[PDB]
Amino acid sequence: SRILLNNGAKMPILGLGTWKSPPGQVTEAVKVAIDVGYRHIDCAHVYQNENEVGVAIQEKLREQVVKREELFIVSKLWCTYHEKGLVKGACQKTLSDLKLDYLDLYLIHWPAGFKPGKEFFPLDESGNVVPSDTNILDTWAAMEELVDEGLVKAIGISNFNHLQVEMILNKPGLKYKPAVNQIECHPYLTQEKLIQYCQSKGIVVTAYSPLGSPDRPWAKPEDPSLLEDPRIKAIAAKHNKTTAQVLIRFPMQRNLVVIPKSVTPERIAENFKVFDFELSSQDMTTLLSYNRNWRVCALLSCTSHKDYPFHEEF
Ligand SMILES: NC(=O)c1ccc[n+]([C@@H]2O[C@H](COP(=O)([O-])OP(=O)(O)OC[C@H]3O[C@@H](n4cnc5c(N)ncnc54)[C@H](OP(=O)(O)O)[C@@H]3O)[C@@H](O)[C@H]2O)c1
Ligand SMILES: O=C(O)Cc1nn(Cc2nc3cc(C(F)(F)F)ccc3s2)c(=O)c2ccccc12
Repeated sequence: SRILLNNGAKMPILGLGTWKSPPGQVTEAVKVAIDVGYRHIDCAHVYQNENEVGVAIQEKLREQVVKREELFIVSKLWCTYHEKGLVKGACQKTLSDLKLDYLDLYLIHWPAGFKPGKEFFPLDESGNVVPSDTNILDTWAAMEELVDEGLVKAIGISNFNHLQVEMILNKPGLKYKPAVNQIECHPYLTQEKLIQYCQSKGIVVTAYSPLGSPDRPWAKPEDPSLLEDPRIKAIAAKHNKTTAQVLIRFPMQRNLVVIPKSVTPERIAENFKVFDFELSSQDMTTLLSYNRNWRVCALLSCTSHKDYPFHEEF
């Protein structure tokens, strides 16, 4: 149920996603998740609900349902806080909202820095994102400091391409290697080269949007839909499992961590019932065959940012 990281800690391979979970619904979602066995929650300041996740964790610690050490809480540094002088503050805001005294894992959410300010997506008058003059290595150095101060137990990255990961690995005077790279991954974006790269470097990969993020705010009717894919439905029926369970089990069998999101109590429970079956070799082969290099998360207004990750092949 857990994978070993480079800091010696164990990370649950199944966690609960919280992007697009509205504040109060998310408090109940986390309480239910904890009750049915989730021990990893994936959070972010930019999801605007960390206080409400915090409420849930606090209450279940209080109810004596779980201990803090049994939980694996992840959050992420948003793009507008990449300046070295803003990182600790950003982390401490997350810690305050989550009502925690440490995070198990803290990620650089995206490799690009954005102009500091109240707005999470600062745009100019023609709709281009406004970058900041920050770079990956300086931001990484600031993340390292959080480990040395005890605010976070591990640090890692998200939406980094292999060249961007290499920049960190090859930093002279590197203090901590990235523990995790959290990237989009599902049957329509199978990430074979980046996953190979990362695993060969002892970096654990977490798959986000494993169900294809049907609630993403920029979905178009014509877009491919994983949960509705009749080929995957047929694989699921064969196992007497739902399509969602097949989609969650798939990355587990590639030695990935996976973080499906739900605020629907029955689905929260359903998505955790994935340790009692196995996809076969043919199933695995078939699911990888559906790759189309189709991305849920890739914001158009950021495509000219110096650090845009997805111009590179991988
Ligand atoms: N690091 C990054 O840049 C990044 C980017 C995107 C996502 N992520 C993380 O990854 C998580 C997962 O990605 P995601 O939120 O994009 O989408 P996802 O987990 O692929 O899909 C969530 C959508 O699927 C629905 N759903 C969940 N379980 C279902 C089931 N059993 N049957 C049918 N529908 C189901 C949910 O509906 P209800 O909630 O209404 O039940 C919601 O609409 C996020 O929440 C976030 O924590 C990280
Ligand atoms: O962020 C999430 O967890 C999900 C996520 N994804 N996207 C697509 C993005 N594409 C990006 C590209 C860059 C870039 F690095 F390329 F500049 C930087 C930042 C982004 S946000 C969003 O637009 C978004 C908006 C609010 C909350 C979460 C998200």
